[PDB]
This record gives sequence, structure tokens and C-alpha cells, in this order.
Amino acid sequence: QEESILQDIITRFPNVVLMKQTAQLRAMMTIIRDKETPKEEFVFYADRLIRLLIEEALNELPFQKKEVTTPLDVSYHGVSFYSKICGVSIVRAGESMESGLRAVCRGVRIGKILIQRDETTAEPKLIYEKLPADIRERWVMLLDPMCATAGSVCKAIEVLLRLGVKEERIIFVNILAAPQGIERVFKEYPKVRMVTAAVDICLNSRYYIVPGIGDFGDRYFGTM
Amino acid sequence: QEESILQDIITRFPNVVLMKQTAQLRAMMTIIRDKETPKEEFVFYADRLIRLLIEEALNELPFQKKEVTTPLDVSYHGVSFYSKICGVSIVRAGESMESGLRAVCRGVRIGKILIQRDETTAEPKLIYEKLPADIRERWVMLLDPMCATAGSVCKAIEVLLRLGVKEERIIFVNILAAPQGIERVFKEYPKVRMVTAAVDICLNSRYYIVPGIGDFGDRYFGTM
Amino acid sequence: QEESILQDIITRFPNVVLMKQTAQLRAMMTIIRDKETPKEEFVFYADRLIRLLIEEALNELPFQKKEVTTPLDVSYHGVSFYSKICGVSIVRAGESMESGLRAVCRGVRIGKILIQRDETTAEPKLIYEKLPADIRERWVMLLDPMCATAGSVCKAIEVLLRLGVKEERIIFVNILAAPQGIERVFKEYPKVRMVTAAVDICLNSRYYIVPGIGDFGDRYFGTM
Amino acid sequence: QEESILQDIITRFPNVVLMKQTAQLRAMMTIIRDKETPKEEFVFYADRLIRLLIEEALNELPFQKKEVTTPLDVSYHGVSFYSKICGVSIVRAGESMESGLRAVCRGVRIGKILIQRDETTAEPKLIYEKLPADIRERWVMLLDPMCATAGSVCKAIEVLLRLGVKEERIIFVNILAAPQGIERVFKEYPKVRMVTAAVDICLNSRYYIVPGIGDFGDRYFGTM
Repeated sequence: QEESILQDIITRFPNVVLMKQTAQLRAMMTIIRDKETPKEEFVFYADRLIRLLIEEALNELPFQKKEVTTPLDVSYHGVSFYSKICGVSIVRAGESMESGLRAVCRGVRIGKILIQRDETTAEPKLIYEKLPADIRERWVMLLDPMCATAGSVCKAIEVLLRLGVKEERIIFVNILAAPQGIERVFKEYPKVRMVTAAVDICLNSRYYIVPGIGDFGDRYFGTM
Repeated sequence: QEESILQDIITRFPNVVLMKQTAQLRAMMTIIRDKETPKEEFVFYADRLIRLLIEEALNELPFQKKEVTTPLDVSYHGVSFYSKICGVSIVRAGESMESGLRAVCRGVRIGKILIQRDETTAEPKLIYEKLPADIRERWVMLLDPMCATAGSVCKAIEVLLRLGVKEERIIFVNILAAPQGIERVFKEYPKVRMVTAAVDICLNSRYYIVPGIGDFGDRYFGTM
Repeated sequence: QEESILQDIITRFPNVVLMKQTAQLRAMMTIIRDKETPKEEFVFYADRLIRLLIEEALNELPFQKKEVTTPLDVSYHGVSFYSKICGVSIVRAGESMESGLRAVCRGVRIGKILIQRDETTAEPKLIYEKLPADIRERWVMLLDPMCATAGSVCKAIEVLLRLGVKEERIIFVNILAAPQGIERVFKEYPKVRMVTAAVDICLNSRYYIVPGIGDFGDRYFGTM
Repeated sequence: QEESILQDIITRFPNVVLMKQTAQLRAMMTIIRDKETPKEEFVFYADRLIRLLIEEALNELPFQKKEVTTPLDVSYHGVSFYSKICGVSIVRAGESMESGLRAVCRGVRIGKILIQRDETTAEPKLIYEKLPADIRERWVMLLDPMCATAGSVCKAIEVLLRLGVKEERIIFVNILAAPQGIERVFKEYPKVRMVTAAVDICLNSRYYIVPGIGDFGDRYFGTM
């Protein structure tokens, strides 16, 4: 069933990359999804999974062949990454992923975007943003752990595009998504790439992914 | 002149704790202050200094005596810290300090406060905030690397107090301050405690501390 | 060439697990093998790679099915890893992988074995060992970055077996290996499991893997 | 009591630097000394403490004086550390401190010295060593958490001196020490510097530090 939903997403959206479903990955999701898990643990496993996810996402960047010579004096043919990048987090949940990106990409520039749906209208509105000046020339790792209706990420993408970022240079790094959110992102910006660790079955009236994980943001920052 | 400034602050405000001015601390400050410092380096040293700063501030919490028995079956008389705490960052600069606090206090709850200075005047306005629910019952480590006019931190304190936080349970953790910001926080909230790594000379017309460090947030996050 | 090789090994040795040869993996490998890379970079990249290698190895462990209830008050079928394990470093090169293991397995027990080849005779001899008292009851993550002739690892496994560890519970974690090395380990202990990041062409006239990386321990600890 | 002892040592041994006995330091010491403390907790706190100890120790190195210009385009009077250094751990216990050193000094060179007492004879023999080739030209951060009779440390120092290391350039970094150990070190090598976090009252019949901590190496690596 999951397999079916998984395969369907996979054949329908060539631009999505699902992390390999290893037993460890599932053990981690198990801990974080459990409502019984304590904050310290949740944080620990969340950070652990984020590192893997980020490492996976970094493979979507472009690279060049590069040849070097070993200390044994023989050549080795490698493949360097030479592009300019930055991370852009969706406050506040996406900020939880910043440490992971910074752990592997030392001193990478981090932009931040704060968006909030209108109480009545539901239109996500941009409340605040601080981004690198030359973001237009960069590849961007857009971070947001949950992608439910996809309203916030679509708005985040809209502003990036307005700023001049090329759609095909956007890599959306996500932990958990709902098929519905995935479909919206691709209907609106077919050129972006998305990397996620899991696809659930549905979304509820309150807009939570199910079986899901609850509110990632409060669980992670402990404001629940 | 610094010494004199340092001492005057120390004699005038019993509630401020100045980190011991060791040569290593100075070395870190020079790297951080240096315009010429590359971003990866800035982050590395800023992170190093912040941890020391957080370790210092934690000493302001309350503790009880505790006695234990060593594996050698002999008693050791120590202490233990038993308070409920949380960190509250002032977005975005203060956010640079959360990782530091999370490194030593596993899974500590983190609240965030976004304050904006108004365009007409410049009175600070509360733009957004997400705090722990029982924050009123906790000691609060308030994070903001720079304290120039103290307009932002004073605004943050006002909201915390309005929510029920006891003024004397607020510990303001700061890296660099200006005598004037210091005087203001204490004239308004004489009971809070403040821990800083340095006190500079003055503020310019632009309200930057001098000699200072430039824009902390832009430098730490790379959004020049 | 390389593809042939990988294919043979994979085919002849069902117990070897080669990590997915991603572009990022290759990129890290290129920086670590490059004789011109500075000690800091070597260390940073080796650590990063070792972290991915351990995450991969962890999948070799036994796991139980586990169902949990999410905050949405709905069931999620996950898995749980229940075995007692420990890491066993082959001094000194294997020590470099300890931090990686401790990063993902907090407080995991770490055993150490120092094996040295006789200066004249070349026979590998056990010089020093310090292992957990109940190692026989645990799954062993045996750490050693390089596997050239396999002389060292074979001796290490021999001592573990004399202590009662089951051959089938040894997961040999390696960064780089030579075909001869892999062949020997499997001839002598067909039951262990081996996880590695790369397999080189051959050994030097002086028993060095080629193209290789050079002396990993000297490069990692900076004693070259 | 402890104050008496401390005063004597401080008075008689001008080269020992006791770290500031803060409530935090004490609470950390109370957890690591507790026989009831679980391994994960033991490791987390020792690591935290080692970090502060290492920062303290770094202040023993020589530094210049350096002026930089701030972003405010004003100059600042700082300092810089210009010495070639390296860390040398006394296997195994001393190894627990390497992470801390590498945390603050990226890619610092690490030498290793395994000294063991003859099982009949009781004396210290050098079993294995792997040091940087130019150690003779650097400042040595000698790492060993405990100092009871000082037999091991005195042997480690003898070996470094035979390699050409200057006595006055060794900074012995230690967590816990007994007065007799301190006395011995200085009887034999009056010019080294020693930085420590606690001075206990005495050794017991089995030459165990009391009240002490039990066997550090065993509790840290879990080979209890």
C-alpha cells in the first residue's frame, strides 16, 4: 500500500527523489513518529535523520570530473562540485535543518523566510525574509520538514522566483510529505527537485499529515 | 580606557557578569572582529566563543547540595541543578546562539521572538513569537549577541514579563555590549542578570557598537 | 577496469556491502586521496565519509517489528533494533572511526586492539587489547579504514573468536580495500560481514593499495 | 579541608593551574564521580568538562599582540597565538580527551604513547608510540585524565624529552589529581605546566584516588 503510493509518486514525478527505505531509516522514523518519545530523543533522532537527508540532497547538485594524484603517485579520477549554494529555511520548522546543512557545508550562507496562512483567507503571506544578496546566482536548498498542503513552500518558491532564482536550481529538502502536497508543488513549479524521506497516505481536516508526526516545529523546539 | 570602562560597569551594575578576559577569549574576539575574516572562520570562532559564554551563564542558575558515593565507596559532596529552563532567542542574531545552548543542555526548549523597529519612529514592534507554554514557570536564558541601544532586548523583556516570567529569572546572554545599552536594560529591569563577553566604547549614528563587530547576524548567517 | 572488479567481488562475495557510489561519495574520496589536501580538510572529509559508512553498516544489525501510535492517534508500523553491540577499533587507524560511531550510538561500548607486525619476521602480533567484559554476547563493529593484505584484520578477528564472539556477529567496517584483502578475509572467516566505501585495483610492490590514499592513520592523526 | 590542600598545592606548585571551581564544574564533577551514573550520561558530561579544561589549557600558550580593523573601520587591539602545537594522549584514558582538542583546534596533530606497568615488576614501560616527526619543535598538550602516583605521566614525559621536546613546552592537561602525584611530577620535571580540574585528598591502598572517580578509561569507553 505504502509501496503502491510510493511507486505511484515515483513514476508520476520524475523530479522527486525518495531516500532509500533502509531498516535504520525506518527505525529512526519510528522513534520520531511515536507520540511517546521524549524531547531529547526526538531531537536526537531528528538531527540524525536530517544529516542523511541533506547528504542525499547534495547529490542533486552538478559536478565536474577532476583528476588527482594519490600519495602513491598514481592518478585517481574524481568528480568535484563547484557550484555556489545556500540554504533557505522556512521559519520556524525548517530552521531545525539548518544545523545539519551547516555540519556538512561549513559556513554555508543561510537565508530565512517567515510565512503564515491568513486566518480567514488561508492565503499564506510573507511576513519576513532575510536572504543572501546574490541568491539569484545560487542553487538553493529550500528546507521545510513537512509538506502537507504545500501552500507555504509554494509561496516560498514564488518569492525566490520573484527574486530571480532559477526554478530548476531549487532543491526542496523535506522529511515527510503528503501526496497532495507533492502534486501541488509539481503542478506549479515542475522544474524544482524534491528530496524526501517519506510519503504518507493523507492529510486531515486540520491539515496534519497522517499517520504523520504531529507538529514538527513544536516537537523539535519543545513549544508544544 | 577599556579597563576603566570595564570596572565602572562592574562597579555600577552588580548584576552583570563579565567573562574572565583571558588571552584565548581576546584571540577569539580579534578573529571575530576582524573585517578580513572569512565566513567559515567567523562561524567557527563565533561558535567556540558562544559555548564558553553559555557555560558561564549557566552558573547563574540556582543549585542544591547533593552528595554521592564514588565507585570507591566514598562520599563526594557536590551540587545539582534542578530548575526548569528554556532559551529564548531574538531572531535572527540570537538564533546563532541556540546551537550553543542545545549542545550543553540536551533538548532544552527554545522559544523565538521577532522584533521590528518601526519605520516612522523606530519604536520596536513585536512581529512574531513562539514560546513554551509554561514559560512563566521557567528561568529564561535570553539570547542576543549584540546589545547596542538595548531597544530590542527591552522589548523582548516586556513581552516575557507580560506573559508571567519573573524578572529575576531572566538571564540575558550577550557577546558584545555598549555601556549605553547596559545602562538602559538596568534602568528598566534592574532585576535581570546579564552575562557578556565584552563592553565596547560607544555607538555610532548608525547605532552600531564601536569598535564593535559590524552586523552580527549578517556575518554569522552570510547575508551581507 | 573498476566496474569489472566491483562486479567480481560483489559476485564472489555475498557478504560484502559496497556503499552506493554516489557523486558526493566520489567527491569526498577525491579530496581524501588527493596528496595535496591539507590536514584539516582531510580530517573534515574523512569524518563526514566515516559518518555515512557507519550509518550504512548499522543496517547489518538484526531488527524487530514495532508498531507505535503517532500524535494523530493512529498506528505506524516500524521496526526497532534491539541487539547489544560495541565498536572495536584496530589501533591506531581504526580509532579514527570511533567518533563517528559514538556520534550515532551514544555511549556505545568501545573495545581496542593493538596489533603490530614483527619488525623482522612481519608476523602480526597482539600487542594490547581492552574489550568489554561481555563482548561474547555482542554484535561487533570492527573498525579499520584500510584492508590491504588483511593480515591485521584477520589477526584481530582471531582474537575476538578466541574470546567467544560469534563469527557471524562481526561486521567489519572499512573505508578502502584491495581485492586480495577481501579474498583473504573471506577464505579465513567466510561468515563475517564487511561494509566498505571502495575497492581499489591492487597492492604496491610495497603492499600499498593503489591508487589508494597512502597511510590513512598518519594522514588522519597528522604524524606524517 | 579541600581548601587547605588546595592552598598548599597552589602555594608550593606555582606551575599548576586549577580551574575555577564553579557550581557548574562541581555539578559536572558530581555526575561523573557518581557510581550510579549511566555510561551515556558519563560520556556526555566528561566530554563537556573536557571541553572547558582544554579551553583553560590553551591559555598557557604564548601569544603575540595583533591589531585588526573592524567593519566600523576602526582598529582593535587583539592578540594571536603563533606556536606550533600538538596533542599527545596517554593510551587509553588520555584518548578520551582527543575529541575535545580536535573540537577546538581543527586538524591539530595528535601523537599517542602507550605505557604499561609490568605485571610482576609494576614498572612503567613504553609499549608503543606514534608521534609527529617534528614534535621536538612544538608545544605539547599532554593528555591523561587522572594523575595518582604520576608513574605513567612521568614515563611519558621522559620519552618526550628523549625525543628533544623542551620540558618547559609541555602542558600536562588533567582532570583529577592526587597531591602526591602533583608533588612527584614537579620533583622530576619542575618546568612543565599542569592544568587540572580537581585535586583529591589522597590515594587508597590500591593506589586509587579518593574520593576519586573509579577507573576513568573503563567508565568512559565502557569496558567496565
